[PDB]
Amino acid sequence: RSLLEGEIPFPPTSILLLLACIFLIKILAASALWAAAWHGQKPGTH
Repeated sequence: RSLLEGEIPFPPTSILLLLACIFLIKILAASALWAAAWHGQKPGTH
């Protein structure tokens, strides 16, 4: 008896997913650039 799993989500939803995406890429990107620069910006060793 777990009716909580058989209920449909309210028809609104998709816009919420878009908000998640903006949060996601914003983190994964900013952290990465901050790292490589913090060691050396534009490293040489060509």
